[PDB]
Amino acid sequence: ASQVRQNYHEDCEASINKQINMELYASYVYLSMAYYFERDDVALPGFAKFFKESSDEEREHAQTFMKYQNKRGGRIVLQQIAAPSMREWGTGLEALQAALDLEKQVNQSLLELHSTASGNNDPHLTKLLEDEYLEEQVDSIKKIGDMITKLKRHHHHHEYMFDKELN
Amino acid sequence: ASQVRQNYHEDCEASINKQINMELYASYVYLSMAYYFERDDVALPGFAKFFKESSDEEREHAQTFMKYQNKRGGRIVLQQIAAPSMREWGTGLEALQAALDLEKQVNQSLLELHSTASGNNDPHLTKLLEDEYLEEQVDSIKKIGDMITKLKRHHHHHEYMFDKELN
Amino acid sequence: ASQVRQNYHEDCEASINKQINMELYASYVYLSMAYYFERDDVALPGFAKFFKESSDEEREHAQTFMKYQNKRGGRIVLQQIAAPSMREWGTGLEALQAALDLEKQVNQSLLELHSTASGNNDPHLTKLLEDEYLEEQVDSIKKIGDMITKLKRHHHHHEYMFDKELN
Amino acid sequence: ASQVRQNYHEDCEASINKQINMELYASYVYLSMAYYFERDDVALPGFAKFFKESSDEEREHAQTFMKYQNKRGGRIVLQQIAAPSMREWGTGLEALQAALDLEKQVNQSLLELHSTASGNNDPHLTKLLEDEYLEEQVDSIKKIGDMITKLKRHHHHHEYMFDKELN
Amino acid sequence: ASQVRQNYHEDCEASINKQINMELYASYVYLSMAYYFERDDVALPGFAKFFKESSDEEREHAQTFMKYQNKRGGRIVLQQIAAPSMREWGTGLEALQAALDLEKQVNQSLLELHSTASGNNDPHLTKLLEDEYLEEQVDSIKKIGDMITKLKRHHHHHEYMFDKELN
Amino acid sequence: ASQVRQNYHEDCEASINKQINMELYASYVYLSMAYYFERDDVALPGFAKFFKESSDEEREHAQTFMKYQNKRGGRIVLQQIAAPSMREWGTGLEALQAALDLEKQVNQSLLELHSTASGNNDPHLTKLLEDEYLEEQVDSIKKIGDMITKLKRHHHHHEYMFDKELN
Ligand SMILES: [Fe+3]
Ligand SMILES: [Fe+3]
Ligand SMILES: [Fe+3]
Ligand SMILES: [Fe+3]
Ligand SMILES: [Fe+3]
Ligand SMILES: [Fe+3]
Ligand code: NI
Ligand code: NI
Ligand code: NI
Ligand code: NI
Ligand code: NI
Repeated sequence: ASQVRQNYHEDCEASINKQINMELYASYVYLSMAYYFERDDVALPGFAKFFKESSDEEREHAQTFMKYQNKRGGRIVLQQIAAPSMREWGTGLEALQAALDLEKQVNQSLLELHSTASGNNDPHLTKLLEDEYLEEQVDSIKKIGDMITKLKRHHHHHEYMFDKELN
Repeated sequence: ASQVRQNYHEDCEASINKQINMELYASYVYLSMAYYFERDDVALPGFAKFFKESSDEEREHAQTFMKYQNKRGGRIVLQQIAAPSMREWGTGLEALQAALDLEKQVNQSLLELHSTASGNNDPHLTKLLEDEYLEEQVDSIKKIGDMITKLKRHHHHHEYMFDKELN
Repeated sequence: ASQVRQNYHEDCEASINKQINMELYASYVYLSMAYYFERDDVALPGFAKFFKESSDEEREHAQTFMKYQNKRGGRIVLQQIAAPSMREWGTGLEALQAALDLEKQVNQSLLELHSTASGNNDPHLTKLLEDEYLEEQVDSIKKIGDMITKLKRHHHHHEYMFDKELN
Repeated sequence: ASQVRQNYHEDCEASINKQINMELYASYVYLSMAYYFERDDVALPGFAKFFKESSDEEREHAQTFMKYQNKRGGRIVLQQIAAPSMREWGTGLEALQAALDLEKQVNQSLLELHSTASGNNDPHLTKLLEDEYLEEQVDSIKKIGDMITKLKRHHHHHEYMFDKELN
Repeated sequence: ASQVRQNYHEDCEASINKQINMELYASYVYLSMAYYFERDDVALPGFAKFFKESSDEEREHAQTFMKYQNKRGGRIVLQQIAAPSMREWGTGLEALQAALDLEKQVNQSLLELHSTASGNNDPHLTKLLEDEYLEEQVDSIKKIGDMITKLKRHHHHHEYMFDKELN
Repeated sequence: ASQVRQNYHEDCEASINKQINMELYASYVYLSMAYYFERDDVALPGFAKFFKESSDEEREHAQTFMKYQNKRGGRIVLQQIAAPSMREWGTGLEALQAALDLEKQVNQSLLELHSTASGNNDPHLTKLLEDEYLEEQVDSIKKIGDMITKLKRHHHHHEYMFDKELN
């Protein structure tokens, strides 16, 4: 097949492609939140900046996978990008909680993919998953947990303040 | 309705969401091309750079329409980003010609959107389109226009030289 | 008539004079709000500074219409500038809702002046309105919208904190 | 009344409000003059700049009195600003001659305001009038008088050259 | 036709070619004027510089339309440029008065070109005319009108001094 | 006649006017070639830039003859400037061969104008031609000669590579 392919189980190839789809999806969800917090009846510019940056991050995570698909000799197969789970994410706190669930869903995929790599004996791919994904994931789950706990005090005045620290 | 809405027809609100979806789809297609030209058996960096920047432009375009939705009081309704036409894009000349076609398609939409805004008497929305999309569209079409003319000379040696000046 | 006059219908020359008055009127309201929020039983330097900038901007928007009148061969007719009806504006939130209302009035007049310009096939005047008035108006309307949503969060303690991040 | 008021007779307070209104009227006259001298059938940029500056001067003198009213514990009451006498100011020499009489008019009211101030033994407010208003007024009257004798000389050629160093 | 053409009615295309030819004719007239004012029996370097600049201005306006014709997919067809009316332009005031009528002439054709553009629903080409041609034209007509009234005053001494600050 | 005129035969004054036309004609050909090589079905920015510089240079060579006419006491007579016969110039190689032919025409006229100058014992005019025209002409002719020999090497692929080293 490919002149570069060496020790790349087609099960791993297919899991990178499905994982490329998910980072684009999470990129799309954070892009909804980012601009939801810029509506004139929401106006939380800190939550908007926080989710814009995550939307760009997740789109970079998908591109690192695409670069990797080629490095190892696989063929990128892009599926559809599902519409985000909501249109209106509610308060900042509700927004963060969907992100916390969404971050952990990506973690359970990334940990399943690492299990696929470890089983087909791919150390290059376990190296990629640990150094460029599993670390960032556990870090961004922790950052949000801190945020969620800080934002739980009901109050709208308390949220406008915590917003000022995200800017 | 929202506090800020004035002279903003609901037909226009709905076209701007249609347009956000086309812009994001166009960004998806140029991301497909971009990394298709980074495959080991394609190996054209100059082309891959061009479609990477095109895919950022289109993503930048769709965000300016989302800022616009919120600017006017409209409400972003995000839909599914369909998967690209193809997964393999051919020679650079075939991808260029595919880019020219998608650029002229998006231009039809932007000109259709303009007539919808003239019809409803939204001069703020026609000024958005004239100053930020129709100029970028016509310019981009002519740039792709020239590139197809320089790249039609057969040879793959001509493609590799031309590639080295996109780079 | 005028050596420079060309394609300038008299119903546009008169809408520009009425508009120069209206801009001078809005300038006068923001001036009254500006020093109202500097009284010692009010003491809101962020609101005061905001409405001070807005008086200045609404004055310069009047002087741009006067430069334009002279530029086309028109003849400026200045009339009396009304005092605001109610100079006791209340809280910063009640003053902003009056700002939003007034900012939407001026937009309405500026849009009519444009429909007057388009019906007389004056592409110079429709361009003056699109660039220098309709854009600032929708922006100002959206920025005030955000402020009101933020400010209604009730408490004077919220207004004080909101005021400090307006300075 | 107020918690800052001390030795601020209400006849003083009333005749600051009156003076605010006069200063804004003068700002209006000079602004009328300023843009008159930019008519294409007048075309003296020196006088235009001169009166455009006096318009700013006088609007600032109004705000200094508005600041003073709050600083003392009186309440600002703004009034309708009258439209200027003319909206066609004639030659440059006539316009100066009008301005001289308006600056002599504003001087008379500032001396009356001072008389009211002393009779009521308000040394704070006579210092304000002497340092901020009465002294601008005499050099302003002397500057305008110097210009009038410089310009007396008939000729449009001599007004064109005077206008060159006013610029 | 072309591979870039989209929404470019051929009546627009024809009346850009016509306009190219008009702009080059104006470049020629002002160039005639420019070097006339350097005859040793005329000797006004201010007017020479002024029209020598307008000659450059207008030649650039031609090339912007030639660029526009290629950008849109029409074909440039150049025509013989007519010789100027005079080759002896008289006094400075007469030359301005000729220029005013030529700039008013070029304005009439640009508005017609705009009318053709809108009737055909080409928003790309009306934006071009408004941002690049119609607005240069009004200040140009206003600049030339200001000069004419400044120069009306008989005297060769007064033309010699006007000429000094045109330089 | 003229206060400055001295040793300027009328048959030289007329050859200079005919030459000012011819230079304006050559300027017009290079302008047409310049934007011809910018059409999207041609796409040669090196040739376009070359012939753009050559239009500009042939225009300034016209303005130097006009300065000279005035310098000697002559009287500029401007006539119509012909359009090129064929604006579809073909390949860059066919356009250059037409450039060489035209550049040799102007040399021929410039040499005749010199023989006219020498026969009338006008050492000023023969010096103007030797320094400012005959030198640039032989240089331009030789530079184009080199280009043609290089360009005829047939292939469009050679022309594209040649064009890039002309930019
Ligand atoms: Fe991720
Ligand atoms: Fe786009
Ligand atoms: Fe305004
Ligand atoms: Fe004053
Ligand atoms: Fe022009
Ligand atoms: Fe030449
Ligand atoms: Ni608090
Ligand atoms: Ni509480
Ligand atoms: Ni005299
Ligand atoms: Ni004199
Ligand atoms: Ni070969």
